[PDB]
Amino acid sequence: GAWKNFWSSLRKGFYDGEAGRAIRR
Repeated sequence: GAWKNFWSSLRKGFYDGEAGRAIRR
């Protein structure tokens, strides 16, 4: 058991703004 926390650990960075900033939309 760990992949679960690893999954959310990823979005943790996208929530900062990369979710859109990196999209250059």
